[PDB]
Amino acid sequence: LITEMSDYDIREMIQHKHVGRLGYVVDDRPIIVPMTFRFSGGSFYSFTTDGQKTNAMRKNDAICILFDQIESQTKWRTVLVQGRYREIAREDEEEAIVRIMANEPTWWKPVFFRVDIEKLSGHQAE
Amino acid sequence: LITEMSDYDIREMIQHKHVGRLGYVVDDRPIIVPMTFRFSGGSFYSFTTDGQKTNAMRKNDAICILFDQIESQTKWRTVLVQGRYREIAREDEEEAIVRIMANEPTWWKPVFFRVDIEKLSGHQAE
Ligand SMILES: [Cl-]
Ligand SMILES: [Cl-]
Ligand SMILES: [Cl-]
Ligand SMILES: [Cl-]
Repeated sequence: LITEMSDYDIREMIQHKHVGRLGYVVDDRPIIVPMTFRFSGGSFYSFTTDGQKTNAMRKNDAICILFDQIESQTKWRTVLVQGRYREIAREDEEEAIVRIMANEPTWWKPVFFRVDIEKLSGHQAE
Repeated sequence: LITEMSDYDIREMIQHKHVGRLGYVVDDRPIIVPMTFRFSGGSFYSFTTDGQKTNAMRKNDAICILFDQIESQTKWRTVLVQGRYREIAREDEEEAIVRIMANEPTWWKPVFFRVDIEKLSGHQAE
């Protein structure tokens, strides 16, 4: 049985699950890469030192992030964020860095970016 | 430090990591969904009962699968499969089911499919 996750459980997942899997499109083909994200002010913040990822997402800014907690084949939770790559300007990197780090529970030339949310969905199976 | 994974470690991962994250494209936007796969005869076999996934991949058969083993921010292994959705015909479902199940280590209307490999890459960080 697959049901919709409550907003509370979606929120717990996207506040507390550091690692997400980022999807982007190159030449009409999907690529997935694990990244660590911080949800702050309704967007997800991250960075990459991989110029190929940066370039890909500049040319096609339609991206997603999967967060999931998979216990078994029949016990799992998934949250999909669909949105847009928005690259952080040099002038705004210190803001991005503080948003990323400020009051995080866990312990920790990049190009910083955020993911603005166009659709957020969450489901679970018990 | 990010290096290329050996073929042996790539092989260990794609033989033994049941859960992968599937990427596909709808209307130029990426979607990611966790699925369980079996690598057999150079392709990855799976199935879905979700008609929306099936329909999406029929219209754009360019897909990928990420397998990963993430220990920390700096200790991880990733294998990306880029390939094509190839839907299994009714006549071939029993073959698909046996390939999926036959001599698997672990314990376990669908539409069966396989993912034929066009690029396989694997990297790790220590
Ligand atoms: Cl990252
Ligand atoms: Cl910002
Ligand atoms: Cl599955
Ligand atoms: Cl087949």
